[PDB]
Amino acid sequence: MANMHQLLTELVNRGGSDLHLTTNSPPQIRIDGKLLPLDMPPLNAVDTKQLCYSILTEQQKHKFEENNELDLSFGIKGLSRFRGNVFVQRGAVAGVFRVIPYKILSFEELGLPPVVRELAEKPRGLVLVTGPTGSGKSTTLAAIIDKINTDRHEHIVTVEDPIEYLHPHKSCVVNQREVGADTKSFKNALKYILRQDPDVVLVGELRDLETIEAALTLAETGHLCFATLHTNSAVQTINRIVDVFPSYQQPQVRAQLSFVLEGVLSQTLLPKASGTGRVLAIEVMVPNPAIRNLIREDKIHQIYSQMQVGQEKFGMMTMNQCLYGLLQKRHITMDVGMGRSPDPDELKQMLTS
Amino acid sequence: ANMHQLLTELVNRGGSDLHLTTNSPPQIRIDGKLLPLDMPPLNAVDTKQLCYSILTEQQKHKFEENNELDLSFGIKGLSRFRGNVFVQRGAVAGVFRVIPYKILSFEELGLPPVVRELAEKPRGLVLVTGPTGSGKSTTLAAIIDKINTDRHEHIVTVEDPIEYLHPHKSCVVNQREVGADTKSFKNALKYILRQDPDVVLVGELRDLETIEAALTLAETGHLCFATLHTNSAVQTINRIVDVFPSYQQPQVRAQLSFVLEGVLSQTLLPKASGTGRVLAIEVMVPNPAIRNLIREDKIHQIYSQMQVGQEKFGMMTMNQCLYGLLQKRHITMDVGMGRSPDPDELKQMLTS
Amino acid sequence: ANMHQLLTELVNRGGSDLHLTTNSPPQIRIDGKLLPLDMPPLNAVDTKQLCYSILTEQQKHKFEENNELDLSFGIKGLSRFRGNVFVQRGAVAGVFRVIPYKILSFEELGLPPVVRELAEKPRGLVLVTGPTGSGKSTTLAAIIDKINTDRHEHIVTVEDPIEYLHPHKSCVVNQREVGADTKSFKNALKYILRQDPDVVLVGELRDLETIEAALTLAETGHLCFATLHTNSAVQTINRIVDVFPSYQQPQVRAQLSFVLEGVLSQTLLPKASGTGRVLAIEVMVPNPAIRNLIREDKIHQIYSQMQVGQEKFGMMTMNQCLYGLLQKRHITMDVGMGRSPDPDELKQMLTS
Amino acid sequence: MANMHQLLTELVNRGGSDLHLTTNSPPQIRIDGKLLPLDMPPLNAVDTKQLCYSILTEQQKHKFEENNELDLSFGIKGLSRFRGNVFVQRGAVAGVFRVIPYKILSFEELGLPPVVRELAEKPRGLVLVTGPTGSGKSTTLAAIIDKINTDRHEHIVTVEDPIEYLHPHKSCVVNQREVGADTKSFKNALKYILRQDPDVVLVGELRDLETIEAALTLAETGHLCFATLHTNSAVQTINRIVDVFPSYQQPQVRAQLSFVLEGVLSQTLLPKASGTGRVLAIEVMVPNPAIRNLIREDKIHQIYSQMQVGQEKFGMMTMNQCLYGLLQKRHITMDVGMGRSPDPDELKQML
Amino acid sequence: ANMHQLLTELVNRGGSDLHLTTNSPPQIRIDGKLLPLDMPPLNAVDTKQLCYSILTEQQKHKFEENNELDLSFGIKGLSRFRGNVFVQRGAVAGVFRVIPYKILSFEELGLPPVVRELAEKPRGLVLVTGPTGSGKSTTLAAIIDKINTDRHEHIVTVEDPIEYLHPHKSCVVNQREVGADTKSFKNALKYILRQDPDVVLVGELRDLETIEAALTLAETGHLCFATLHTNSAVQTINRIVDVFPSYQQPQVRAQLSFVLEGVLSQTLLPKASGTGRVLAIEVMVPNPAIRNLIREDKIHQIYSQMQVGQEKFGMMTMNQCLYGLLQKRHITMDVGMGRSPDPDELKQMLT
Ligand SMILES: Nc1ncnc2c1ncn2[C@@H]1O[C@H](COP(=O)(O)OP(=O)(O)NP(=O)(O)O)[C@@H](O)[C@H]1O
Ligand SMILES: Nc1ncnc2c1ncn2[C@@H]1O[C@H](COP(=O)(O)OP(=O)(O)NP(=O)(O)O)[C@@H](O)[C@H]1O
Ligand SMILES: Nc1ncnc2c1ncn2[C@@H]1O[C@H](COP(=O)(O)OP(=O)(O)NP(=O)(O)O)[C@@H](O)[C@H]1O
Ligand SMILES: Nc1ncnc2c1ncn2[C@@H]1O[C@H](COP(=O)(O)OP(=O)(O)O)[C@@H](O)[C@H]1O
Ligand SMILES: Nc1ncnc2c1ncn2[C@@H]1O[C@H](COP(=O)(O)OP(=O)(O)O)[C@@H](O)[C@H]1O
Ligand SMILES: [Mg+2]
Ligand SMILES: [Mg+2]
Ligand SMILES: [Mg+2]
Repeated sequence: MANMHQLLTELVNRGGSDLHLTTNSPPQIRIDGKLLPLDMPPLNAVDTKQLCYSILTEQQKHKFEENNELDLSFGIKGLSRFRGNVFVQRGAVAGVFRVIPYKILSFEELGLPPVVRELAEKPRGLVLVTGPTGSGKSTTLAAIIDKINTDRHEHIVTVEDPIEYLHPHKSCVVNQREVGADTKSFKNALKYILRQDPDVVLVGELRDLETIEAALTLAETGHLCFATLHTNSAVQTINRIVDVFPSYQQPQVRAQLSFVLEGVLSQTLLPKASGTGRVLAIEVMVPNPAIRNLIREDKIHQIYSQMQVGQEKFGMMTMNQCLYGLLQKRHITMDVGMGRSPDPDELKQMLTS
Repeated sequence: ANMHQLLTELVNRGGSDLHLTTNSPPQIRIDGKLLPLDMPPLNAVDTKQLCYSILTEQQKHKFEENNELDLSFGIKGLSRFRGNVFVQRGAVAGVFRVIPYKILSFEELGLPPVVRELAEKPRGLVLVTGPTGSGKSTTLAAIIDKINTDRHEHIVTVEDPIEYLHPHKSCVVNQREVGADTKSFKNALKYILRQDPDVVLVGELRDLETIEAALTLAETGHLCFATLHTNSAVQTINRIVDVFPSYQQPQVRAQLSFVLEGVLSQTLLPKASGTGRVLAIEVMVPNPAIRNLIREDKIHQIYSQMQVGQEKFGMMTMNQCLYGLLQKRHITMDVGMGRSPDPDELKQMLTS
Repeated sequence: ANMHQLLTELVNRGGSDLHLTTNSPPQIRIDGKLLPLDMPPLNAVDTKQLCYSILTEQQKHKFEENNELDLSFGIKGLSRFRGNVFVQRGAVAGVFRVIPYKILSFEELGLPPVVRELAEKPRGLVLVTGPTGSGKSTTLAAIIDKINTDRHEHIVTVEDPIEYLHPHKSCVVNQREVGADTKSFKNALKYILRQDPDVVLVGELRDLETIEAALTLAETGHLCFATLHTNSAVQTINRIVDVFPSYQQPQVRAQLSFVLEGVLSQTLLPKASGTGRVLAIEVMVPNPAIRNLIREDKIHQIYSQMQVGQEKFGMMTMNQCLYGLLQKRHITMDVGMGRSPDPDELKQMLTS
Repeated sequence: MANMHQLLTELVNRGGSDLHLTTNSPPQIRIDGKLLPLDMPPLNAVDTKQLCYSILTEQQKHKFEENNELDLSFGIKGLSRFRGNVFVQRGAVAGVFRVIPYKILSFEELGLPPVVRELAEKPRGLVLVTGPTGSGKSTTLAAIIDKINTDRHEHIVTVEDPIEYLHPHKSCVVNQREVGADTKSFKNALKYILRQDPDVVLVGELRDLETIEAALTLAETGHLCFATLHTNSAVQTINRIVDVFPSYQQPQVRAQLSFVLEGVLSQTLLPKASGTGRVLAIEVMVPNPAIRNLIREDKIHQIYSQMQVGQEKFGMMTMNQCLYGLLQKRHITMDVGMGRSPDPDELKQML
Repeated sequence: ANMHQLLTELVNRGGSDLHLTTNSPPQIRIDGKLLPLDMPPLNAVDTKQLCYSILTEQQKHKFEENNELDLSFGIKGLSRFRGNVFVQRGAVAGVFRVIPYKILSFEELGLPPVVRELAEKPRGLVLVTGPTGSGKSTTLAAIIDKINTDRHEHIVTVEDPIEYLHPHKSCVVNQREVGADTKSFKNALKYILRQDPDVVLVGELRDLETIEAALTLAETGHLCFATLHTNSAVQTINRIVDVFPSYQQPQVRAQLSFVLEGVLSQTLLPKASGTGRVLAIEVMVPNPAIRNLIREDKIHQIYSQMQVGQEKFGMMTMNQCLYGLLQKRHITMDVGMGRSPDPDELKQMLT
């Protein structure tokens, strides 16, 4: 099965995020979100079965044959880490493999503004990095955590399902817990995380009420907490967070957020104007006293207006302001910027200004 | 095989359904009316062997476990079929429906242009609802054929059973049949997020767990397709919200207000010509006002927004659709009035 | 075997039910009233051996597991039977109901011509209601036999248990028994729409889910038959609407106003001769006015429309039927007045 | 083993309802509701244990020793039936035994008015006999069922927990199912009762919503259904029945009750002025069209006013009218009549 | 044989509580303050053997199962005691209270006459509430002693553990201790209705099941006593209703409106004399208006009815009781104002 080795090598070499193997199609690779077939014959059921089975242990093979489903992770030394999923479709084996890179890119390499660098220096509070799946959230978080590891002498604990970016010890002590192996669940890790003397905590996705309450507790007890959401803007993120709670407990949730919130980042990856790379578009909200009052008063919407005027002082930036800058530097096309702008008339006005 | 010849005769005679049951010969529905084939009447041995001849072992044990079975299967070079096997008077019986190999286009199916714009949506939840056999699977197959044609993305479907097949075009299309490819809807949804999908078809919203999985998919940056047996957009939204406990409904309403991108409610009416059947469809496309009504739990008043969203968003109430079908003489006046949820409004449209 | 002779005596004497229990001789219900047979009283050994003699081993173990058992069985050349076996005072007891092989005609049953016109309806909901043993299943079997004779369509029945048998005539007739052919009414209704039916018998309207299934069937182009234990058309309509939550009653009323094609409410009265029984039936056939009253929630006033739909539509109130039965001397004056829902109206009709 | 026989014989002979055996007290017998100690020495733990164990099987003995609780029923031939409960208190055995008589008294012997006799002739519907525990409800129901058994050629089925009064076949076929032995539960008996070709059904206590739905279904499908409640008046009974259902389903419950209700009896037993007998006080509501309308319109309370004026036409009688009659005949004392009257001002006005 | 001497010394010096724990000698609370006995400090062997010396084997295994145990026990010829055994720093510890053989009377306890009229009620639910050690069991024991004295009825109590003992007077009194006589509150309530009771004490309303059982008992013609840790009648009613799911609260409110006969809310205050304690008690006796407020879910406004029901029904808010105790110089001004739930109302009444 030296074909799996060559297929995964091409996946790495061409900068693909995911490799897809299924019957009646050639192997296909996702690059910056878009699928490309490899110049190979289409696979049959024999091909897909032999190829997917070639990277499994006997226990994992029997587990797949017992369930027609299998999640796993594996490494190719000197090449990359991978997340694998094996399943069955149309009576035949299919497989998907996701890249977990060895190298974390820097802030400047990722296109992140200096305000993110100042956020990596925050001593305590809740910082949220949000966006849709595969919008660069884990990569940005890994860059911030790598900066903390480099600059501070503190204890960083991450809880991940699964562990993606690895952070070997630099000046910090870094402990990384994988759900389903190192710890039973997010709930159990968060149940014991406060007794483990942390300073900085990564909690992963805000998957349930319990994890949300844990993040509010972390931000209230003197820690810097990182979490993700799949929301697309700062205002949408705050409303989503508040509205998951029963109406009687939303006052407390709003007060907690008004006290502890230190930053909201909402990312999305857009195709570059060149047609091959992708560029990060990011909305940055850094709370000032006015925004904290709007949070306490339940006037969430008006926060967007504060972001429109917080450019010079705090490095704040609405999504439309970022799309404007990406458009003037010719990094994205006009169609992509307009097609994704949350308010096209504002972007038009900025383009006329 | 005998089954091969029976299904070949079904195809050759332009029949819509083949019926196999004891003490009758095989019968075929032609133009709505049953006709017996010139064959001896079947006994229980005949019906059981014939129906079992097109089942897998897993499907056989499922039928023997439940005395019910829905399934689909193909005869290469001939056609696909949807089968239902059941038990009556202590003996096996079966019904078999034709599923053509060639999928019709949006314009051939009578679907308005807003459905074509829905096939281009990048993320969100799109619901196609209506009673059983109201064209829901056919509309979704047309939409999925459009995504497959136009996008370079990963489409995964979970079906019980797989009906329309979507061979790879520009997309990678994976189709999982419950009871063979995957253990259940729950298991497929348990692993679907780890499979790098972009567009997902989840089938019928059969339980609370599946609804929560679909909300998670639609919230995490994917375009999710699902079906319900509701008859209108408002009825669909109320049905979706009301299945949850009262304390968790606020979040469900917030999720729907955020992720909803379209609601289609279909029904099939006999055409005025006598040969076709025509799709009547209610289309709701959420605007900021509708999303607010959803958050405020003012669901009913959404129908009023649909009454005025014709020019701006391509929206259309069921009565507006029956009216358009009536002015073009596609349906009779009796069918349009007999099916209109508000006959006085349609009357007013005729006075206008 | 003794049981063969007991059931033969039950058939020969025109009894409806045979009762077997300890410390009493076998007893037969004739025209509603019990009669002991000229035999010694049974003991626990007698009742247990007799009831067990007509059970399979699986059924015996089920009875011993639950102290309850429903079943149906046939005696070739004699009759079908519905059996119930239970336990009382620590001993076995059993009841057995006659299911005749021959279905009587409309004219033999005393059913008016409007019922014959109802057997020709292409789609909709037709309800046959009344108390237990009021002739509902027999009327439904006559209607279904008429459809089987006249149409080339697919009839599916769901029964607990199967009572009247309908061998294929011009139709394909499939009959599913709950607890053997299908797990439940809910499961049969879950798959019945995927079985290409034209006419459906669903049995008793036992819960809301079955009601929604019947409304869906009647709205999707099918003719649906069901029973209720209500005693009048108005009482039936109110009962159907009032089982739903207040917020969904508007929809239920609109559905009923669209799909309802007939309501029959039966009761069996002793004949004046003392030997036969005569059917008294209230017939409601919806006209546009009644459909409007249904949509406007003015249900009671429907009785007034039935009072005047005699000449035009063949409609008939229960009191009008008792009046006709009284003038033809089919029933006594005491029975007609004693059963009339409004004795002053019947008096006025008698003075007219 | 020969002490229990004498104690139960004494229980029967003195007309007591229950015998109580517990440590540091002599045996005590409930007569007309009040406990009387027998002229015997007080029992110790050895006495109570041996005496209670004397009427148990080995299976029942080990079941009691496994759980410190035991319910059972048993018969003494030629004497009576009994319901027994054995339990443990203060580390010692205790026991209670309730009488189940072989003989059913007549309507006239029980003090029941003729309207009850006309209720035993009702061909269909729901008839409710209510009152507190031990207020004569099972005895009245047994008398009515014995009347149906005597007069009709129909099928009577009873579901009981446990079976109390026994109805041997007369002109009817009578089947009696005991919960826990003959049938698994009220739910199972009602799951199969409609397939057992009944005409008259006794369902016992209205334990839950499911049993209520079963009784309404039985009443609306052409059967005469008997049930009990522990309410104290017709109005209170109707309100309790309606109020147990969710608000959205109460319209249907009120419509069903308005259609099927044929009678409500609310009983209580009062000490006779003589000091030795007890007398039945009974409230009788028989629905007329006006009352059925009040039921449909949710105007339940005003039904009491109809009962005040339905005396001559239907044999109706409020509780206060019954107490007034009992007081005029000096069957009860003034203190008992006033102390149990639901409206003392009305009774004062009538007097 | 050391425990006997330690409890004897506890009794002789008039101490209220005995405390035994490791690394300290035995300590006795005298006039509220701890005094160590002139004995060597206990080790873990000492404390475990001493505490285990007054436990049954069942109670020992329950303690080893839970590291907690509440119980009561007697020393013949001496006294009863309430014990709590627990674990601290890996070692056994124990606390022991005196339970006197003589039950005080209503007048000796400071209970108003309405409580005496409550001891005569024929049926219903009577609640005596307040925090732990507010006199609830003592008040209940006084009421039960009054019923035992005055009635010829059957009293059954279920207790965890049994506190006051009620020897038979004119009633038959059976007392079941959870964990010895009966498996659980649930099992006792499973069989209590088959034991022919008239008056029942059910202990703490520990869960929803016990609440439903108490409501069934109260509606089936029995007088039911129970406790809660609420501090007022309004708070008690709201606490009882709000435990149930929203859909069942209508039925619970209807049941309470029908069966409730009294709500008693107690607390013990230091006497102005410095040596006695005085009972402060809020008394709610339902009238038709209060029952309507219960049915209509207007619970709060019930307090206003208590404010005006003093002359007619013997009703009394907590503030009115504190006002009376202050006028009689039974309590100090600081104690009354400090414990009053509404100091502004008490100030207006006083001044
Ligand atoms: N600023 C960026 N510029 C270019 N590529 C990026 C950037 N950030 C992330 N990526 C790349 O694009 C892919 C995004 O993957 P990832 O960062 O893990 O998204 P994600 O939000 O964590 N998805 P998920 O955890 O499943 O919800 C990765 O393969 C990165 O290599
Ligand atoms: N019009 C009629 N005239 C005379 N006899 C009839 C008539 N209709 C039915 N019967 C007879 O009277 C009996 C009625 O039984 P059936 O028709 O099954 O009532 P049912 O409503 O179906 N009872 P159930 O299913 O238990 O609710 C049958 O034995 C028939 O033979
Ligand atoms: N009208 C009556 N007059 C005098 N005594 C009566 C009368 N009715 C019943 N009794 C007697 O008083 C006792 C009442 O017992 P019973 O009739 O079983 O009450 P109950 O309502 O059925 N109790 P329960 O089943 O536990 O809720 C019986 O022992 C009867 O003998
Ligand atoms: N717009 C349409 N116009 C005419 N016929 C249609 C249309 N859509 C579907 N059909 C056909 O009517 C039947 C509906 O079947 P189907 O779409 O599978 O219903 P279901 O919603 O239960 O999946 C099929 O035969 C289908 O080919
Ligand atoms: N009215 C009262 N007046 C004075 N002392 C009382 C009064 N009631 C109880 N006590 C005493 O205070 C303590 C209360 O104990 P107890 O009644 O058992 O509290 P609980 O409510 O937790 O069961 C006991 O020592 C008791 O003797
Ligand atoms: Mg990630
Ligand atoms: Mg029938
Ligand atoms: Mg009874």
